[PDB]
Amino acid sequence: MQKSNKINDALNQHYKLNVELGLVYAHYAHVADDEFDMPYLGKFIQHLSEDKLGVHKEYISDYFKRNGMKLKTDVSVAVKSIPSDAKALIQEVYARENEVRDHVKAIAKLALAEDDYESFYFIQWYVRDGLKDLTEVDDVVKLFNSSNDKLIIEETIKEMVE
Amino acid sequence: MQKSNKINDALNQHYKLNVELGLVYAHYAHVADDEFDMPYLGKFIQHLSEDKLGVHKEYISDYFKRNGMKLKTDVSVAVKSIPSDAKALIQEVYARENEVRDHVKAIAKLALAEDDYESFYFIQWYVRDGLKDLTEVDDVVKLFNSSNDKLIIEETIKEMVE
Amino acid sequence: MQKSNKINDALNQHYKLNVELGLVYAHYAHVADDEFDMPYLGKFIQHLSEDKLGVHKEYISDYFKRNGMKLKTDVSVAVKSIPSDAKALIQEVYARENEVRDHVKAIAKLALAEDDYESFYFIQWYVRDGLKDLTEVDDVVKLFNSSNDKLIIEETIKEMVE
Amino acid sequence: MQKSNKINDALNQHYKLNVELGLVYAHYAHVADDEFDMPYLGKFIQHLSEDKLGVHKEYISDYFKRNGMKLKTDVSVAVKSIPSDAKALIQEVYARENEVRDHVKAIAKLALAEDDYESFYFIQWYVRDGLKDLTEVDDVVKLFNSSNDKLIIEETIKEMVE
Amino acid sequence: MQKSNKINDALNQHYKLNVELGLVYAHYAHVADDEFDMPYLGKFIQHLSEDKLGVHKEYISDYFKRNGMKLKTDVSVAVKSIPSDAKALIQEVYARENEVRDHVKAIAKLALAEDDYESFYFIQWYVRDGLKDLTEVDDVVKLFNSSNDKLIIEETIKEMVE
Amino acid sequence: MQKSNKINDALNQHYKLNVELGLVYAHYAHVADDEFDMPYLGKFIQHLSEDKLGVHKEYISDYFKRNGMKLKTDVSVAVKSIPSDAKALIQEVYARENEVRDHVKAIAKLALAEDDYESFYFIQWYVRDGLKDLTEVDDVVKLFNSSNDKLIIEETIKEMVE
Ligand SMILES: [Fe+3]
Ligand SMILES: [Fe+3]
Ligand SMILES: [Fe+3]
Ligand SMILES: [Fe+3]
Ligand SMILES: [Fe+3]
Ligand SMILES: [Fe+3]
Ligand SMILES: [Fe+3]
Ligand SMILES: [Fe+3]
Ligand SMILES: [Fe+3]
Ligand SMILES: [Fe+3]
Ligand SMILES: [Fe+3]
Ligand SMILES: [Fe+3]
Ligand SMILES: [Fe+3]
Ligand SMILES: [Fe+3]
Ligand SMILES: [Fe+3]
Ligand SMILES: [Fe+3]
Ligand SMILES: [Fe+3]
Ligand SMILES: [Fe+3]
Ligand SMILES: [Fe+3]
Ligand SMILES: [Fe+3]
Ligand SMILES: [Fe+3]
Ligand SMILES: [Fe+3]
Ligand SMILES: [Fe+3]
Ligand SMILES: [Fe+3]
Ligand SMILES: [Fe+3]
Ligand SMILES: [Fe+3]
Ligand SMILES: [Fe+3]
Ligand SMILES: [Fe+3]
Ligand SMILES: [Fe+3]
Ligand SMILES: [Fe+3]
Ligand SMILES: [Fe+3]
Ligand SMILES: [Fe+3]
Ligand SMILES: [Fe+3]
Ligand SMILES: [Fe+3]
Ligand SMILES: [Fe+3]
Ligand SMILES: [Fe+3]
Ligand SMILES: [Fe+3]
Ligand SMILES: [Fe+3]
Ligand SMILES: [Fe+3]
Ligand SMILES: [Fe+3]
Ligand SMILES: [Fe+3]
Ligand SMILES: [Fe+3]
Ligand SMILES: [Fe+3]
Ligand SMILES: [Fe+3]
Ligand SMILES: [Fe+3]
Ligand SMILES: [Fe+3]
Ligand SMILES: [Fe+3]
Ligand SMILES: [Fe+3]
Ligand SMILES: [Fe+3]
Ligand SMILES: [Fe+3]
Ligand SMILES: [Fe+3]
Repeated sequence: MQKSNKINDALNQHYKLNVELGLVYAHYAHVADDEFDMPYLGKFIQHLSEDKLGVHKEYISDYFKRNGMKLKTDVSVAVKSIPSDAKALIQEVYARENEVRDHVKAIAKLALAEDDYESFYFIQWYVRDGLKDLTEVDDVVKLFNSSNDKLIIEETIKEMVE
Repeated sequence: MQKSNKINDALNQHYKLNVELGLVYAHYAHVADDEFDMPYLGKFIQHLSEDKLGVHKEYISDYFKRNGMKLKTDVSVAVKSIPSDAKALIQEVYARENEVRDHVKAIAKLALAEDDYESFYFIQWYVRDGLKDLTEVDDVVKLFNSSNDKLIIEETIKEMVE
Repeated sequence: MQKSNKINDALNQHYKLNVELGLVYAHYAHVADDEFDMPYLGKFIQHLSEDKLGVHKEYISDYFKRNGMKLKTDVSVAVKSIPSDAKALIQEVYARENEVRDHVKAIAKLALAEDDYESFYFIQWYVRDGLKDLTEVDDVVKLFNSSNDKLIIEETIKEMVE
Repeated sequence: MQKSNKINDALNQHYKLNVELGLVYAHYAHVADDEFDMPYLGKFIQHLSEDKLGVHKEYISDYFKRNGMKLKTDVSVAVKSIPSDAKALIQEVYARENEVRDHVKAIAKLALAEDDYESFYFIQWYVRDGLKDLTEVDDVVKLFNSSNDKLIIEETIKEMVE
Repeated sequence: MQKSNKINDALNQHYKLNVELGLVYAHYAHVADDEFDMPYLGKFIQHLSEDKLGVHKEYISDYFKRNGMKLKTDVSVAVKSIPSDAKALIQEVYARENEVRDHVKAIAKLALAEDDYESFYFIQWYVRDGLKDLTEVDDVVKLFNSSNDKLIIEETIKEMVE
Repeated sequence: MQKSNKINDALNQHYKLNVELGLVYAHYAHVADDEFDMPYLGKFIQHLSEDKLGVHKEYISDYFKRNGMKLKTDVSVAVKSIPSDAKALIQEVYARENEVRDHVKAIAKLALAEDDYESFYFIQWYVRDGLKDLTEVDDVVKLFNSSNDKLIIEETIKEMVE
């Protein structure tokens, strides 16, 4: 029993990702209410933000405390352009959640390659939240192709959030 | 009724500060438990982190949604050195909370100078949380000069957090 | 301790304003249900009317009873033209609530200039209700640009009122 | 089935009256507490004010919404002289409530003359509130001829309001 | 962030004032029951005494603990003459509560002049208690001009205290 | 049945003492938290302060109201030096509570000498509170000789106060 430097770096990068995405989603939530007049779209994405800045980063920090791995905090993120409309906004959220699934798959593959079975298990939670969080977002992108009425979409989002 | 660009920038900078401090405190919380074997010191500072990354940044974003001001997300923070022991760790937290009070005082002074009375009011919450958050931290720094026993200090912190 | 005649006049004018607006909103509420077939738009604006004719005017009268200021009742208001459709109706409500914020800012500025700190405090409630009432109205004007279906808008207004 | 222009005007005038009286009573309530040191006399007259500015004007507006009549809002009222003492103050309230009964009797007489039976019924509520509101006021004017002690009168008013 | 010696002295003087007034009101409460046979007048003024010797002085001491200011305890007060009757007794209470409002206004003016925004906020509580406490007293002085019967006045005071 | 001037003076002096001590303890409570970082020591001494400024002075004032004795309010107290550390602080409290017992014994001795049996009884409460209050303080001074750890002492004080 030891501590894989390779897994430590991949998990430090995943920590980095969840902080930076969460800050982007926090901004996107502001825009969804403010500029696009879709307050419940904003609540959906703000909950995504609090999830990414919350248990997604805390589980890695907690995991490090126990296996002997070192936490690194290096965060750089700037929101320099915003998508043009609400549909693109949530389409962009979806693209980044698809990238999460990819990164999560790389960590499982590497944990097995390092015979780090504690780290393969730890990541099983992330293997699923990736699909769960992606479906939630997908359920929302669906709405924008089923209605042209923002208040219809908003009402349907409200019950997803409630 | 309008929108002071000067106040917008000062509040965007305060948003920036509360995100960046919160990420630093999140790291400092990890270290307080992991390296210094003080789990409740870590819980105190993690609650500080969640407060700074939470209502401190959300109130500014919510305030902007109503007065017409623009949110900017530009975050750069790297935790490159850690203090040597728990006392210095919480001493460093204190220094940064003292800097918050200074920044908050500049925004009140400027709001009056701009006759932005909605913004002077908004900041009244921050004028006080600055003193309240500073006292909480001060109560903890006190302990390290009243006992040389980490488990005594930890037990006293626990009831502050409970 | 005394009684600023200047503040007394500005507060008597604000009393005047809240009575006259409330009578206009009472009419606009009637029209929103009667002519535009939007009963919940009418309930939103009738609640605005009862608020302006209620605690907005009573707090000034109560404040005068305590600091020694004289109440004046001079009310002249006639609703001679109505906006063309519901969107313009609530757009017009918004314009007048923006003018409230302006007037409220003048009273805070003057209270400080007169070192009337009891009157600066009294007005802090109005500094915020101005923004709160303006956001409520803004949330409604939003709907008319997000849907072309009056019954969709009405249903969304209903839950704001409920 | 139609819409009597004559009844519409008489009911628009009654709307006008109840708004203007209510604004006068709102002032008289202020004076009864402030200048005459009779806070419960003020509460009695403030409740009269809220009643006149409330269901008295709302029932006409609601009635118009259903029979097809047009609401007019033309309000002019200025409180330029105040009675000399509390007795005269409530004596003056009484005189105006006696004038309400007269106006209400004219509308019933006219509704029958126009065979407007929906409007004769609507006014039956007002035929009685006129007598009820007049008795409440009369019960108060009674007190001022039964005691010369303002605090005795105030205590008796309090239980009428409670 | 620092500590204004000028504000410290003005707040130490306000501490001094609230202790000394409270001791005077404690005596005046004794006299109101003992000599003037008005036990509930005494309870009104004794509650004023406990308020001045209580949260009025404790909030300053608590405020000092947090901003770094020094408490001074220098108290000199002697009750060498008593007013002639109950009316004058409560008239004298009123005069001193009017002087509190004046002193409180000086501290707000000075806090702004020193850009001490934490101290301007702290004093906002006192800006209002000054008016609230003055109205309570004013409500009592009112009674002595509305009745010549001490037991009527006493009964009315009792429900204010209850 | 009469009124002993000698007892009146001794009880007026005891009133004086309990006011002045209470103001000193109020200061000492501030110092115990602020300078010595012992918040619960401060709560112990603040409760002592509220007791001395409360029922200790009120029972004398109430006793005077019934036997015909005259209350005098002559208070002079200045806290010009503070003890060096917490141990001395509570040691000083103890010394003054020992002086209370002495003064209380003089009043009992004098009441018997004057055959003032109502006053001998009144003082029986004080004969015991003197010993009770002295033991509470003694229990605290004990702690400072049983531990050298301020946070241990503080924790033990907390349960005495709770
Ligand atoms: Fe990654
Ligand atoms: Fe979730
Ligand atoms: Fe990056
Ligand atoms: Fe293998
Ligand atoms: Fe998730
Ligand atoms: Fe629907
Ligand atoms: Fe539902
Ligand atoms: Fe539904
Ligand atoms: Fe439903
Ligand atoms: Fe800042
Ligand atoms: Fe907190
Ligand atoms: Fe930076
Ligand atoms: Fe200015
Ligand atoms: Fe905070
Ligand atoms: Fe506990
Ligand atoms: Fe414990
Ligand atoms: Fe416990
Ligand atoms: Fe105005
Ligand atoms: Fe409202
Ligand atoms: Fe006008
Ligand atoms: Fe000035
Ligand atoms: Fe409002
Ligand atoms: Fe519902
Ligand atoms: Fe619904
Ligand atoms: Fe529903
Ligand atoms: Fe009429
Ligand atoms: Fe009624
Ligand atoms: Fe008229
Ligand atoms: Fe006929
Ligand atoms: Fe009525
Ligand atoms: Fe009675
Ligand atoms: Fe009763
Ligand atoms: Fe009764
Ligand atoms: Fe009763
Ligand atoms: Fe003062
Ligand atoms: Fe009070
Ligand atoms: Fe003095
Ligand atoms: Fe300045
Ligand atoms: Fe008070
Ligand atoms: Fe009662
Ligand atoms: Fe009663
Ligand atoms: Fe009663
Ligand atoms: Fe003594
Ligand atoms: Fe006790
Ligand atoms: Fe002395
Ligand atoms: Fe003897
Ligand atoms: Fe005691
Ligand atoms: Fe312990
Ligand atoms: Fe316990
Ligand atoms: Fe315990
Ligand atoms: Fe315990």
